[PDB]
Amino acid sequence: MKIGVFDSGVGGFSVLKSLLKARLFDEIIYYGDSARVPYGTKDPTTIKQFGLEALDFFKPHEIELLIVACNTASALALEEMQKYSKIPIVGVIEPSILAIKRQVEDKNAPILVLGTKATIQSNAYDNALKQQGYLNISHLATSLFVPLIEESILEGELLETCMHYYFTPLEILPEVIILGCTHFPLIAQKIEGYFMGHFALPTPPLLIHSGDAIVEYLQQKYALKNNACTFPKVEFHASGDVIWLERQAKEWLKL
Amino acid sequence: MKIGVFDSGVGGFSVLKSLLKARLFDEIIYYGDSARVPYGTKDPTTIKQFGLEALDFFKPHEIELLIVACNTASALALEEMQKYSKIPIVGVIEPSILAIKRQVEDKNAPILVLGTKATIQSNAYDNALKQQGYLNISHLATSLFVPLIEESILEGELLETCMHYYFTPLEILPEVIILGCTHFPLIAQKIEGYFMGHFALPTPPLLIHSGDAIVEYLQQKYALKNNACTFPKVEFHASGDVIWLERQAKEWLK
Ligand SMILES: OC1CN(C2=Nc3ccccc3C(c3ccccc3)=N[C@@H]2c2cccs2)C1
Ligand SMILES: N[C@H](CCC(=O)O)C(=O)O
Ligand SMILES: N[C@H](CCC(=O)O)C(=O)O
Repeated sequence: MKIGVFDSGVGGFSVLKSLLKARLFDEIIYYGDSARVPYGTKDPTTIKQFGLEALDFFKPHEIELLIVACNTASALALEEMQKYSKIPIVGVIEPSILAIKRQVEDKNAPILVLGTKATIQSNAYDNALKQQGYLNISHLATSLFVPLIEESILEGELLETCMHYYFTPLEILPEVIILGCTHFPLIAQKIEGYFMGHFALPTPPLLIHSGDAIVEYLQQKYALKNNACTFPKVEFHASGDVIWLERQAKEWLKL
Repeated sequence: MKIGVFDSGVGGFSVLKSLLKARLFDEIIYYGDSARVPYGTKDPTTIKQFGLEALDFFKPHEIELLIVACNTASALALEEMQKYSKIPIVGVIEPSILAIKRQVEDKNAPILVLGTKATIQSNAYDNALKQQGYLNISHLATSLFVPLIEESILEGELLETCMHYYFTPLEILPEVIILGCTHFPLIAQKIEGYFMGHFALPTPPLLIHSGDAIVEYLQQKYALKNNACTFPKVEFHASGDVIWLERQAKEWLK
């Protein structure tokens, strides 16, 4: 099975890491729009067009399924992309809602959604959660986490201060935190550590990882493919420098 | 005179602000490539291609001069753009060198260049300064200042921590700091304050503002008096949502 994975840049590698572990797909065509990243700071019209242009990229590749690894593109462009695609397109938002339903029994559990400005502005998560009966949802655009993570600021005073900046105004302590952005898994332990330290919690809030949630969805849509692939072929493509993009895979994938 | 101003996004508004104050031009066409910003985190070939495409944008506008307000495009793309342009293109690097020549008599004065990653890696400032005999040049890509400033984080603990992050390893106290990025004028006083606080200075280092340096250059080159329109015709264009761009202009120009 040959698939595509689309992201604004290298963030999509956090989804790719999950995909690789699932051993579902024999061939993966990765495309990161690294000339135009970030998407999260930009507007619905721009991101929609970016999503359609991604469809054009994948045409000659004869993929069977397209994964939109980007939470921003999932929130803003997925519906438009599905309108103009014959293949299934799967984004990272809906599978996370499904993961919530499996992991969060109490409809009143406080859930906090973290994402880019565009993702949070869309209310994609809030709407889908409300539709599933969840009553206690907060959201926060933790925009600066993205550039910090791009700069490998994954610990230390600057990361702590940035987390404190965004989290300090929170009205409700979350029991569940959705990592609604490709980059956030890289600081998941730090986020857990923030809440435990600041609120004297012996264990952290439950974190939802977009890559693991999409994998859980795919593992049952393509059940015949579980553990099918001994070692996948992966092609790396970028609109920016493709060596720059591929170079980052080692870190993100823990190669 | 009708001119164009090119930037990656809204940062160019710090140059536009200088330009408007100087009353040099009757008409200004501003274009911010806000669908693709930042340029600073990307590679030379991509940035060069961005610069070439910006020329296409201005073609129907029949401008007489193109200003490249972006320090990143100036450092990486200016030479390529000039190669494909029939009109003069002026960037923000060379005018700042000329300002330093005027203002910094001591060739061994410690100069610190701040810029995006791409700008700093290009060594465009270092090379130009060495060419003019300056011997004591330091450089620092203060990359995260850009997103902080985009988010209007112009004060407080986050900014202070970020400045500390970049400035603490410095072994030479600068006499001159080049604000080698469109965004940096918006934290100029905070940068001044950091060095005075942390290095125990009665006076801050001299800060070189790219917008002010290009104004000085343009007046001399075109023999301009500060007597064009107080309120010129200004058009705003963007590759992203132009309403979003203009909304920000209102904040940066104030
Ligand atoms: O190296 C680091 C520097 N950097 C970024 N800086 C800029 C520069 C101009 C406009 C936007 C951004 C944002 C951003 C701005 C405001 C709020 C949130 C983000 N993130 C990019 C990014 C580049 C790649 C991913 S994010 C990455
Ligand atoms: N891939 C984006 C993060 C980087 C960007 O803003 O493009 C997301 O998951 O929201
Ligand atoms: N205009 C850019 C800053 C924003 C960007 O990285 O594109 C510069 O002056 O370097």
